[PDB]
Amino acid sequence: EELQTELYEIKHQILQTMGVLSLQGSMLSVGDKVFSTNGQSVNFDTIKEMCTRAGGNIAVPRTPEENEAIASIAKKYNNYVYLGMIEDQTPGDFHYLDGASVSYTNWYPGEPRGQGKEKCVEMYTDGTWNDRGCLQYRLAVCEF
Amino acid sequence: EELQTELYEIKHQILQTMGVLSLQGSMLSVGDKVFSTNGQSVNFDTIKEMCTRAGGNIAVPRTPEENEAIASIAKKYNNYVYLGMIEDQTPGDFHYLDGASVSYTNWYPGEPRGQGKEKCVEMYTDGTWNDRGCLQYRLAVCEF
Amino acid sequence: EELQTELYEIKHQILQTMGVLSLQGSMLSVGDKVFSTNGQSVNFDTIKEMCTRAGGNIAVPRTPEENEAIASIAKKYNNYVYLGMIEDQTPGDFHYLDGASVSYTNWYPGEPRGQGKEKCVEMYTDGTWNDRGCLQYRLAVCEF
Ligand SMILES: [Ca+2]
Ligand SMILES: [Ca+2]
Ligand SMILES: [Ca+2]
Repeated sequence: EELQTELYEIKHQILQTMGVLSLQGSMLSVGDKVFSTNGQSVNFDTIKEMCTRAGGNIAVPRTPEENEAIASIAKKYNNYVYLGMIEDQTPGDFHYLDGASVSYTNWYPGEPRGQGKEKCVEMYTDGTWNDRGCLQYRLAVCEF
Repeated sequence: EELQTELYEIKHQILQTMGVLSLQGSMLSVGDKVFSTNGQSVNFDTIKEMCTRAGGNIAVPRTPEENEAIASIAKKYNNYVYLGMIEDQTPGDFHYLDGASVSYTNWYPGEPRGQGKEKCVEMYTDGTWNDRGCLQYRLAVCEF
Repeated sequence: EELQTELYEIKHQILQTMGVLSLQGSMLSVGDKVFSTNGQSVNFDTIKEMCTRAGGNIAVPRTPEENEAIASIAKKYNNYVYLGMIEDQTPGDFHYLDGASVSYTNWYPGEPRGQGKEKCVEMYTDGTWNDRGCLQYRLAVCEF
């Protein structure tokens, strides 16, 4: 009886706080995922660290819509973004950080291809991907 | 049994996040309404768009307290604010965006009055209102 | 049946908003406490006011971990922080704002000591404390 009311007020309040964050441009909601960046441009590992420290994970799009969302953040900060995936042993193949193998992909024509073992994946401001070193300075985007 | 505890922790956490946003000056709470602006000064339609895109609606005070809250944001950013209301067909009469007719009002002495059909409503930094064109650049304030 | 799902989505959402705030560096979570500052440097009373106005209270560490958390904020803004405690009648003794007597302490060697009745407590960027006047300009840190 009380529950119903409380759940309502709680939901309203969460929507309000998320509404404020969205309006401030501090986050992007896409389905159940929330993307956000603190505007910093660091290398891969550094990014992984920050995201996990905030309670999240380095972003990785698993659908065209998620991909576009990250691309808009890349565009907004005019910088490339490191994605949550790395090249397996057998070149040309990449996997999600946990271990699963990349499902959705948006490689720029001709990619993946490059000199290097265990390469990272950066996203161009147009959304397409490119594989390369993990020591560049990329916009740190996280997903929660 | 578990519920009671969880609801408590959830409420605490929401209060914390709202407390942080309030302290940062990112929002103002007045009753069940939360007001917020991203500091941008755009015309009416533009404002409507932004607010709805964030999951909210262009602000509209329905009580002296709500009115003052928006006025403080107008004062803080030293800019006038477009309110969520527009002039009906029969001049001098305004309605809430949905359709209902404006209830609470705080017109500046002598207002409303002006050359124009379907005019917008701006709030002066002192809180009083004035009706005029919808193409000026006003502080975008939303309510959630 | 529905509850279980809703509680889950609600928890997820709260974690997301807190994750965004953490990533933006707007807050620090330590156990059930959340610390945050709006970067302002004001005197004691002023600080008390701001925190309560935001729905919180001037920060006070009650454990080494809380202490370090506030110290990191002090370090980040390169400014000393006023803590939530004041000297009792009998010099050398301090109490929490409510009234309870200070439990955890991290005085800088030789402290507390100084000319003054009812003194405040500032935290050095290294985390140790020092008692002195309440009219200095210190970083306003709140806990929620
Ligand atoms: Ca490549
Ligand atoms: Ca007028
Ligand atoms: Ca002293």
